[PDB]
Amino acid sequence: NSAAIQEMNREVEAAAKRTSPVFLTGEAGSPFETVARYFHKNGTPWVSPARVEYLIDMPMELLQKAEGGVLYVGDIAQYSRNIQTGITFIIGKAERCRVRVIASCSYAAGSDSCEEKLAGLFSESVVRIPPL
Amino acid sequence: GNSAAIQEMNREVEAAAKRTSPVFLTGEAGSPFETVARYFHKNGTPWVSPARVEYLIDMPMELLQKAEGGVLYVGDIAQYSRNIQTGITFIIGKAERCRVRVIASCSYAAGSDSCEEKLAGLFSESVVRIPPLS
Repeated sequence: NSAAIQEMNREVEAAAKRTSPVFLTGEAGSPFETVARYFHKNGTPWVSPARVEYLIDMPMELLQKAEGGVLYVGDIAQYSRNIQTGITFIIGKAERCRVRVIASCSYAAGSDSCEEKLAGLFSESVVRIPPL
Repeated sequence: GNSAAIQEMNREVEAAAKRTSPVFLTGEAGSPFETVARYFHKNGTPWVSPARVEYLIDMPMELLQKAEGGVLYVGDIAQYSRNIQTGITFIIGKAERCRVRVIASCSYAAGSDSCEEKLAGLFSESVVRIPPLS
């Protein structure tokens, strides 16, 4: 309903149009799962690992379970660099397996560097050239 | 050369040097985009740049072939049409398997004044920000 919710809903419409990962960001305690679910289509898989270690131990099993659906990897704010690297492996295979990868990243209220974690999962690099 | 804003810029360059995915350079009109893009060039590998912008939609495989093991520098996208931008996306999606690294720039009017819509269109994910509730 809000004006902030309006803009957000614009970001989810732009996202709806693609097959690449969606990254949800917001304050600790945000409704991450309900927004992630806006990308779920009825009668397709919605897979979320029962345990975090599954992201590195059984990435292929999760991609298979999730075929034509979504692999929701959860909130990365407290994931180790290892799991983060696991997610990158899953990201680079998901298209082929026809899985859409969704991740969240929560941060402390008061906008407290999810950005370092997200930049590592993003599939490109940005370098900003200052004025001379 | 030297300053504190550069120092950071060079942080962004080093983090980028560590990867095979695209690199996107952003900065004001008249930035040395090409000299910075060239920091990712390794000696003896191809440095390929389309002589014509339309080559990006007309002959994407030819450019990827020329650039194998090197870089395809696609140029400054600030005034590229939606079509060309979609051409770059097609090229981005094949570059890895062809062992080509894609580099793009986007320039904006001085000041620091929607490069962001072009770039986010060539970015290989989407970000949705959930505002505070309660």
